[PDB]
Amino acid sequence: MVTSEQLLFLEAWRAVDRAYVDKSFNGQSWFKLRETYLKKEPMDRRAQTYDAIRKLLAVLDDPFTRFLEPSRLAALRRGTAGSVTGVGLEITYDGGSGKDVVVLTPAPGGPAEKAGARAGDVIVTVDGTAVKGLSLYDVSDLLQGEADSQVEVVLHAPGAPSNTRTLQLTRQKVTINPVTFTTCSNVAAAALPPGAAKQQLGYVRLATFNSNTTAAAQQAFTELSKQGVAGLVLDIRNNGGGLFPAGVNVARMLVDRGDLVLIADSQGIRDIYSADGNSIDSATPLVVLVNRGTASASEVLAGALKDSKRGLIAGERTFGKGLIQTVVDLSDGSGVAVTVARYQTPAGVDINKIGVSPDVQLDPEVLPTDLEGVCRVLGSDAAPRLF
Repeated sequence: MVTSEQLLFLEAWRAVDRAYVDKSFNGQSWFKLRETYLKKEPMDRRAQTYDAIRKLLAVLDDPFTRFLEPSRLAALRRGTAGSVTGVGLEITYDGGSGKDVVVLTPAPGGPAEKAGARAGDVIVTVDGTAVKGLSLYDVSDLLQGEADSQVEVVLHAPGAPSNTRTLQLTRQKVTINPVTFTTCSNVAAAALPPGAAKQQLGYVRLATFNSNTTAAAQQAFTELSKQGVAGLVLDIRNNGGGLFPAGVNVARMLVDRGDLVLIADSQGIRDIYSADGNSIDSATPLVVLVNRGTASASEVLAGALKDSKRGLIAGERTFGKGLIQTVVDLSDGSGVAVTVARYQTPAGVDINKIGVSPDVQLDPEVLPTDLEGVCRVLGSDAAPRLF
């Protein structure tokens, strides 16, 4: 009893049937839905088939698992770093039923940031258009405009739905500097590891994972190692993640041996990344600063450092953003955006759920990120007890 529509619809259910990270399918029977859908859903034109697929998708309750019509799967292939400007915002969906779009993290030194926008903030409206239930690609499309434009954005601090802040922001192309680093001298007793033969700390700010990150980090650890600093301070607060291989890369710069990250699903581990025995410094004491703005590849890195005992985790519990998606192409040029995998720390911890918890519960905001500032605080009498 075959149709062109049914076939397409089945490709879409299959993709999912076969790739979805959770084989309990939001506790639905994926196979029975198939039946139900072929039976009760109108698939007389492709448009209708598209709708049924969409419907089908939503039962899952995974905002990252979405259908892509051929236009977006074009528009989406590569290209938005270009002549397209935004407001230094990095967005994602909320905690439980995350209908909500939140600021993952605001681009450091970005117009949104320099305006009061913080990690955890809920995005209420962009230009008057509510954003709940909306795609990220869609939301980005509202955020995006051109150079010199403006856009008003209304947020609210998490849990404070009334606590509403409106932000009129000026569109600017925002490059995030991957890394910053310095040596801090005359560091205060309280912030120095226990065995410190020298009142120096190497501080490294690692703000994002990108194409430049690896080279910039190699630089920092190299130089700092040379300086013979007493301890290391890796600050990955408010760092959304980004390039995963860059995360491994840095992890392999500090960890000489051991697993770093596990990639798993419903069914068990799919992949594993381990150290290569090539670190830069596997020996200087290291404290890693994190906060709730630490996500994804930055959390992978946190868990690697932690589970390896390479370093202490200081600050506050990270994002809990551990899902990996992908796009499965349909025969007619459309696509299915699906979560196919999840990150786990070497110890078996599920990133997505739990997040990476600190060893040294600290008051995360203690340190600034600007260099001068950072050393001062560290040289202060009130310096934080990092280790």
